[PDB]
Amino acid sequence: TLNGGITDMLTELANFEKNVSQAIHKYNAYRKAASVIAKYPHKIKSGAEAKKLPGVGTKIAEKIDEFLATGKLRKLEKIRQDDTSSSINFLTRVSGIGPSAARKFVDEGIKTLEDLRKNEDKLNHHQRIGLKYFGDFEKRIPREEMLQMQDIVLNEVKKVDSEYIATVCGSFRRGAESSGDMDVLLTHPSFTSESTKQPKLLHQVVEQLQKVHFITDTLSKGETKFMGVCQLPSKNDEKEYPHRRIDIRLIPKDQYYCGVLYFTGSDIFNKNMRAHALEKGFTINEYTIRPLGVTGVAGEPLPVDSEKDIFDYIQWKYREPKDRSE
DNA sequence: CCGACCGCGCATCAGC
DNA sequence: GCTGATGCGC
DNA sequence: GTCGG
Ligand SMILES: Nc1nc2c(ncn2[C@H]2C[C@H](O)[C@@H](COP(=O)(O)OP(=O)(O)[C@H](F)P(=O)(O)O)O2)c(=O)[nH]1
Ligand SMILES: [Cl-]
Ligand SMILES: [Cl-]
Ligand SMILES: [Cl-]
Ligand SMILES: [Cl-]
Ligand SMILES: [Cl-]
Ligand SMILES: [Mg+2]
Ligand code: NA
Ligand code: NA
Ligand code: NA
Repeated sequence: TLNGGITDMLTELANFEKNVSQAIHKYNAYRKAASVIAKYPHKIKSGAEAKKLPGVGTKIAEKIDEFLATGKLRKLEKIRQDDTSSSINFLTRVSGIGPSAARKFVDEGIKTLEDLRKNEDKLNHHQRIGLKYFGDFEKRIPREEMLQMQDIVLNEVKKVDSEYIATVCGSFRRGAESSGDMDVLLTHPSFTSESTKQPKLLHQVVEQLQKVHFITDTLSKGETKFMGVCQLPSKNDEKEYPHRRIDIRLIPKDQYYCGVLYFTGSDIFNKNMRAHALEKGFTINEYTIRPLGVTGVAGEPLPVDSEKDIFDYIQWKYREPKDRSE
């Protein structure tokens, strides 16, 4: 937070471009800038100093001067004053409601928490659950609770089949003292890039977790990706914990490393690394790293036996999880 | 300039 | 039913 | 909104 004022401003701007303007590239532009600046080990003294960093162009440079000078940005002040932008921004905070749905709702006169509640009829399943736990999903999860959640998940998975391997990724794997949710990578020997010898692999796990009342709701669920809600069990007479978002990703056992690299993130770190890969002539997804041919087409998967091998391919020194928080 | 900006699973819809 | 595009999210 | 060729 050495330059918290600036990164917050930029993040607010990114959110604006994304939710209201629906200008995803501008959104990422602001995010990257915010990211490179949050990483800057100095208290920025001017937009010019900031422009030296890659990702900070002329536009952001001027805004940083305005911010440093007056402690604010007129562009944002006006944005906050605009009722439609504010309503749209607010609705996009409900899981399941994106820029389009948000603007649509606002067009229908549905602009507040109260409006959503008296209009469940107009929401799809995901949006419905997102509204239900609106407040809870806003809360952070202390690492202490992430540790309790981890323990339940690994043990419950073990009970279903001893060969399952569940790895908690996301900010948790990066050493964060608090996480926005829980991310679980799952593998089983019977499921490889080569074949699927057992059906319902992800289902059995989800099922077991619902059985012990850890998983409470489902936002979306497929053969390899579960997106839902969970809650730690509370003791007698004590207030129950907030409900939490949980994502479970089943990846081919032989593609673990690409999978854990992907799920560990951060999201921006992934974007930068994938972008660098391309420049180096490779393409990286959660399953493999493949070279790009002369035609610019993905070739066959390259051999990977550790997260480091992926880093070596694109000529990047290895970065531990804790240093990938961009 | 000007195009590139990561890559993909699930839910939903239109069009057949 | 299917396929493909879109929205949304990670 | 920013960057590289
Ligand atoms: N390539 C790519 N990868 C993405 C993207 N979004 C999320 N990811 C990856 C990396 C996250 O760590 C991981 C989990 O997604 P996440 O949204 O839970 O992020 P996270 O790192 O856990 C956050 F810090 P928190 O949840 O604690 O607030 O999913 C994306 O847009 N592109
Ligand atoms: Cl854009
Ligand atoms: Cl401001
Ligand atoms: Cl791998
Ligand atoms: Cl692949
Ligand atoms: Cl680490
Ligand atoms: Mg997470
Ligand atoms: Na710059
Ligand atoms: Na949302
Ligand atoms: Na998540």
